[PDB]
Amino acid sequence: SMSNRLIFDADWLVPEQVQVAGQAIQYYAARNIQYVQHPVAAIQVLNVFVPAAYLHGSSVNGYQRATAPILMPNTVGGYLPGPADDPQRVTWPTNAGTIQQALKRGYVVVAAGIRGRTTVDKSGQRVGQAPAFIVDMKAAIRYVKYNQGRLPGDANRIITNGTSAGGATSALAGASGNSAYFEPALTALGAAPATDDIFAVSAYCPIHNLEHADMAYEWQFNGINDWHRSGQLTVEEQALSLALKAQFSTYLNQLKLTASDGTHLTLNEAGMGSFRDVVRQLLISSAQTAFDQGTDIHKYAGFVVTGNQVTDLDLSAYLKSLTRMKAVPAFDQLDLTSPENNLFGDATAKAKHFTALAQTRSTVTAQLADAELIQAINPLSYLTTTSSQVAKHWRIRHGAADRDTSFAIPIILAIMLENHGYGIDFALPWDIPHSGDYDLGDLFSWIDGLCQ
Repeated sequence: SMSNRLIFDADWLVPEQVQVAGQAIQYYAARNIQYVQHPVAAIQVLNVFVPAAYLHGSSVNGYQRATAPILMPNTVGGYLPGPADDPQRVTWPTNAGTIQQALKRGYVVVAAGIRGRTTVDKSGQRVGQAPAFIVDMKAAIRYVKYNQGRLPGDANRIITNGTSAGGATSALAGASGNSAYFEPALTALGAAPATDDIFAVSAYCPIHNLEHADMAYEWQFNGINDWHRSGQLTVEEQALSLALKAQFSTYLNQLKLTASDGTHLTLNEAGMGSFRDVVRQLLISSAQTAFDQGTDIHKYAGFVVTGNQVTDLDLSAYLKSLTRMKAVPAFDQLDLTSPENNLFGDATAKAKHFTALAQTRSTVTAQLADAELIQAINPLSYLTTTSSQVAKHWRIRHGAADRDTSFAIPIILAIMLENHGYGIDFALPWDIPHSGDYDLGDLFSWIDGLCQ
C-alpha cells in the first residue's frame, strides 16, 4: 500500500556467513523487501546482501560502503518467474554461488524477484506476461537508486546479470533506461520515484530479438532436419525453414551492421557473405583459445588446423556435429506452444504470435501481440543510436555449443553496440552449453576494470 514508503534502512541488515573456497565470507542480509507499493504477486520482493566490511567502515577489493558496485542478478529462465536469489538458496532456480563470490569480491548484491509468464494474482489471473519481467527489473532498480543514500553500494554502478531470458532481462535493462514506454506500468505498481538507467550489463546467452529469432535459427540450422532437446522436420517445417532462412538475409542486410574497416556486413540470397564470415571468425577464435590450452577441438567437425593455428572452419560441418535443438519455427510456434508464445499472452490470451509468418500460418486460432510491445522488449530497439539512457558498458557471452538461439542473435547485439560507440566485450566460449556464470573470474575482472 502507500504506507510502504520504499525507504531502505541499514538497521535491517543482519550478519551471516558462507564459505567461499576454504574461507568464511562474512556479509549482512536484508530479505523480503517489498520494492513497490502496489505489488500484484508475492514474488515481487528483493533481497539485499552486503559485504560485512561496509557496515564496519572498512574496504573490500578497493571498494567501500559508498563506492562498491551493485550487482543485480536475476534468476529468470524460459521467461518464467525468477525468485529473489540468496547466497543461502539451494532450490532451483538459483545462482547462489555467484552471489557468494560477488560478496567476496566486494560487490553489494541486490537480488530482485521478477514475475514471469506463469505468475498469477490472488484471483488466479495471469499478471506475469510481457512486459512484467522488465517492469519488475526496472522497479527494483528504481528502488536501489531512490535509496542511494541509505543502501550500501553505489547506485551509479549498477551492473545487471542474467542467463538466457534472464540475460535478455539484463540486456533490456541496460538498453531501455528511463524509457517512457514503461512509465505507466511503474506508476501503477507504485515504484520508487527514481531513474532506472544502469551502469553496465552482463548477459549470458540472452534470448532476445524474439521477432527475428526464427529467421536467424533457420539461417543457422536449415539443412539439418533432425532436432534434439527428439524429432524429424516435417515437409511443412522444411518449407518454413527454407523461407525463414531466406528472410534472414533481408533482415540482416537492412540492419546496416558494419565491420571495423567500415564495410557493410551482409548476406546474399543464399545466406552467404561477410556476415557469415564474422560468425565463422568468432567460432575460429573460440577454437583457437581452446586449442591453445590443450583442448581437443576435434570434438566437433569442420575445423582446419594448420600447425598450431586454427586457420579455417567448415561452418556447415560444425553445425551438423553440434546438432539442431529446436523445431520450426523455433520461437513462434504455429500452435502457440513455446515459452515465448506464452510470454506474449496476456490476462485474456494464454499465448500469442509475435511474427507475421506464424500468425499467417497459425494452426490454432490466435492473435498477434501488439507491435509496440514486441518492439519494447527487444534490446535492439533502443540501440539505433548512441543514447545516454543506454548503459555504456556491456559484456556478452554465448557458448559455442549453445544451440538455444542462433549465434547470429548475440552477434547482432554485440556489433550494433560496437557500431554505436558502446563498450562491448564479446565472445563465444568454446564448448559451453546454454548456461551462465561459468567464468566469474573474468566477469569480475571486467567489473573491477570499470569500477575501481
